[PDB]
Amino acid sequence: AVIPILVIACDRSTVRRCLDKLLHYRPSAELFPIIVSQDCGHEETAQVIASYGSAVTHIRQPDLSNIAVQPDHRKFQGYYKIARHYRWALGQIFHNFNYPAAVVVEDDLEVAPDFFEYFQATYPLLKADPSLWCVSAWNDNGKEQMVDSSKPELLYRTDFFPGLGWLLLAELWAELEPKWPKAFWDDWMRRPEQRKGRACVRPEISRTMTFGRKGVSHGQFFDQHLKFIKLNQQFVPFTQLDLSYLQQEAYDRDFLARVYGAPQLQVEKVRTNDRKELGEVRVQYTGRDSFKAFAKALGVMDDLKSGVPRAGYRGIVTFLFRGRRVHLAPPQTWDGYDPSWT
Ligand SMILES: CC(=O)N[C@@H]1[C@@H](O)[C@H](O)[C@@H](CO)O[C@@H]1CP(=O)(O)OP(=O)(O)OC[C@H]1O[C@@H](n2ccc(=O)[nH]c2=O)[C@H](O)[C@@H]1O
Ligand SMILES: [Mn+2]
Repeated sequence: AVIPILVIACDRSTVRRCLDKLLHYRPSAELFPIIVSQDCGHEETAQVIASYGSAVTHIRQPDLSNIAVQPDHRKFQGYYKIARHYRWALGQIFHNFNYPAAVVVEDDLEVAPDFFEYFQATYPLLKADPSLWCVSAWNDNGKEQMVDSSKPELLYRTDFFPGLGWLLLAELWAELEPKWPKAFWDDWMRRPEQRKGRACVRPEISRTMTFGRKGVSHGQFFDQHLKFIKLNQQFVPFTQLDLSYLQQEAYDRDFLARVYGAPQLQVEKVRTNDRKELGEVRVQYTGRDSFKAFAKALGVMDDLKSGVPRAGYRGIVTFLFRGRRVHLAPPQTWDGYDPSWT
């Protein structure tokens, strides 16, 4: 199966950093053709992409007109342009080139040495399990002190769509295109009407890292969070590993049994590093306020999209804190997300 890498670009010449790493690590030009879709028309960026010659296929979004935004969105024209470009580019991949799947990579992402190996290994899982709707290279809680460097091979399921280096099947584009939004496509994906209870595979250590401090947005989120996401540098031969543990049946039984079988500790004890003999614990939250309070106390992301926490799975956020494995989890009676948890 051929899995193209669709690179989304606009007006940053640093797309060079992105393409250099993709081309350096690519194991096969035939199995992983690179298609660079460029919006905007920025001449210098176009010349940079063109300089790679036949190593990539350069396509150009055709409609460079301004978009009529709704009354609440005067400040957000750029987000409307991002959504328009995604719809056109994905249409080229799935309707024109007619590929079976694709890995979407924004121009300000640097990939890890095992980026291709990771997607090659997980594609069959995505094809076989309809409860999965994507595979992502991104760990939303992937800061250095929050991940286990001794387990670069460990993967998880997450209900929180991460994007930022992600694989989708042509089958999913068939479902999304007819209702593609005018703006904020990532948060639109995160809504239950789109997600329909499906999960993505995500890693313990991220296979992408963004360097786009300057972009469409204000550098706030980048400066406070994104810049700290660690890029994996230890090559893991995922295609040689047994990933059967990620199938829904196995995961929902074993991973959940692991989380709820682990000893419970009060957040304060985890914070101060008490009871260190307990290498894996559960910190229970019971409502929106306690979730946010406990997430912040332990240094993890505390925002929610449609009621789902960053990297959460059945409400559980899993990470490392001062060397200890911690599962910030709801009571075992959990039965669905509440979008009102904002
Ligand atoms: C870290 C993070 O979560 N970033 C997400 C991004 O993944 C997502 O797609 C976007 C959806 O609203 O929200 C932010 C944007 P954010 O990450 O803040 O901003 P940017 O990198 O500038 O833009 C995202 C992508 O859109 C492209 N672009 C930009 C301007 C334009 O007119 N046309 C165009 O196609 C860029 O080349 C880039 O590939
Ligand atoms: Mn960006």
